[PDB]
Amino acid sequence: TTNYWQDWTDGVGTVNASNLAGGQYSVSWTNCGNFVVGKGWSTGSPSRVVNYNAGAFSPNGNGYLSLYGWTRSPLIEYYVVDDWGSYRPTGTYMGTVTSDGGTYDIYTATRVNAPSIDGTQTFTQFWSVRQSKRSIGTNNTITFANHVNAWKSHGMNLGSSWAYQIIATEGYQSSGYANVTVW
Repeated sequence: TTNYWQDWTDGVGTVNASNLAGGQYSVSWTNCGNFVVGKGWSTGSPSRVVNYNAGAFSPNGNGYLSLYGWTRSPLIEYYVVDDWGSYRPTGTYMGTVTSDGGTYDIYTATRVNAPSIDGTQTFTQFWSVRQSKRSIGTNNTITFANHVNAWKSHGMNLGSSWAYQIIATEGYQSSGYANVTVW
């Protein structure tokens, strides 16, 4: 089961997040800045099989629902995006990976002197973004090892030092409503 609860916001606008029982959380937001809220594990693993059921995911504007986490050395922010609102995230195309019923475009991107888990840093993002939005309200699996191994094939090697790893609701200058259970 999950061991970790993440409730990060940049403080802009209103973001209310609830650490519910077990692997369940909710978040409502109105005119946010940036936030990342979710449940998962304080130490990520490249072979974790993650399951979730989003009882609701209704961004009004830009929001993502993703497997999400960080590694250090090097500093990498990574995503497996299953759902999004008005904006599909993209970067530099590297290939695709097919896993758990979805086909995902793989992207890289550099973030230069940008906010990170260590303040202002230059770091890299590894993205798997589903080509279509996954169904909401269903029990959904993310077999993360498939993404890790697809990324490796394109030289997107994750750092050796693992930080947290969560199914995350992320908003950018938007409003919305999400309720998600993770296991």
